Amino acid sequence: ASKRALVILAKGAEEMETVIPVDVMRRAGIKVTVAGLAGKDPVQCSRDVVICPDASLEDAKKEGPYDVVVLPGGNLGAQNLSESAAVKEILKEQENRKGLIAAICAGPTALLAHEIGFGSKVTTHPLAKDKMMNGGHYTYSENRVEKDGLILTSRGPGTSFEFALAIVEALNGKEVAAQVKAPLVLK
Amino acid sequence: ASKRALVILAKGAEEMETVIPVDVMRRAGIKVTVAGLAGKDPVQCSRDVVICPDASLEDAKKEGPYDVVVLPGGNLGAQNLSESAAVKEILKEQENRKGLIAAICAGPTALLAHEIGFGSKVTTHPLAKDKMMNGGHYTYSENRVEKDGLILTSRGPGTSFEFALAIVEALNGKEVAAQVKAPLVLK
Ligand SMILES: *[C@@]1(=O)C(=O)N([C][C]C2=[C][C]=[C][C]=[C]2)C2=[C][C]=C(F)[C]=C21
Ligand SMILES: *[C@@]1(=O)C(=O)N([C][C]C2=[C][C]=[C][C]=[C]2)C2=[C][C]=C(F)[C]=C21
Ligand SMILES: [Cl-]
Ligand SMILES: [Cl-]
Repeated sequence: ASKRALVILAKGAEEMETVIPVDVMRRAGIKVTVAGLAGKDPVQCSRDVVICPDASLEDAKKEGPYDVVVLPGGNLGAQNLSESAAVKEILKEQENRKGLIAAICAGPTALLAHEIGFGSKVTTHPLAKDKMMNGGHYTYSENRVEKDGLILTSRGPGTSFEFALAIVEALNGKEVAAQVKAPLVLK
Repeated sequence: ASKRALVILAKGAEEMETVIPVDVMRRAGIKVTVAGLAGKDPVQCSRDVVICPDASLEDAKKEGPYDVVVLPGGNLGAQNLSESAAVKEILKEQENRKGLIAAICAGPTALLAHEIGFGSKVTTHPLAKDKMMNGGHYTYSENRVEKDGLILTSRGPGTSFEFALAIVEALNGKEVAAQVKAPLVLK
């Protein structure tokens, strides 16, 4: 049976960090739900790209649980994720059930906000390090992608393909990740 | 004064190849118009990401001309661009006025369809080479980004950052491209 991904899309999300994982995961045969934090309406991303979510978060939650919950970055998107009681509940449920959580750029700071995966080795965007490390709840890494058990983190738009393919490898295996990678013309 | 970019968005466009250049160009302070080929309505991309264009092509044309016209790939998106009389007219005008034209993945095959930039060195996605080379109107390159004067081409999702930054360098210079690049966490 196919694996399922929930991508939580908030105003101010980094659109590259949203679209790259959604696209790459669909290439891998993952069933991806782009879920709007604020409802069903189109979402204005950080660089003004407007994306129409597949569903509201409220609705997508009802079709859970998911094999991965994906948190894009963007400072303002991550703040919105960080402030959301609905995200808190989703992430706590996912952690509790030992499901994967993946977050990129400023996205990992939402893990801090919601007290998720304390003790993990994580990375973030370099500019988000101090926020992530407030209280020393995680151990910091400069790896482009960091995976510490069920906590998978990455750094920025330029690591989005690696992040996405790490998600694919985690859910569908190395061979599928390699197959999906080759047509992308990655360096 | 700020440079201006027209990104032509058709059904079946590769969403990564659309969003990466739009975002990176906006980071560079370029005024970018995402123009829907079919009108003002949301566009269903190749991997089902739905993007709301800033304007119809019809409307965006009226605010021309642009310092660059950008053609994303995706096989079906490129076919739609290739079949469009409106795109033909836009590209001929751009070529005639010696403005930049940039196309990625299968996007360059629209240049062939509309008889644009014959004689140029070009690249495409590897799977789009034979289509592009039908009649030997161009010279083929395996460079990740190829720029032959005002014809700028690239290969796939994995070359989208390089493609975008090449556009930025062409319009705004090497120093701006370097400044925009550094926060992206590119390899
Ligand atoms: C990335 O998508 C993101 O989340 N970034 C924000 C990092 C940050 C900046 C200031 C304070 C806290 C966090 C970010 C920045 C730059 C970039 F290119 C991508 C991203
Ligand atoms: C890319 O975005 C694109 O346009 N691709 C289509 C290439 C092509 C395939 C078959 C026949 C003609 C052209 C393509 C393919 C794979 C990929 F990963 C990205 C793109
Ligand atoms: Cl940001
Ligand atoms: Cl395609």
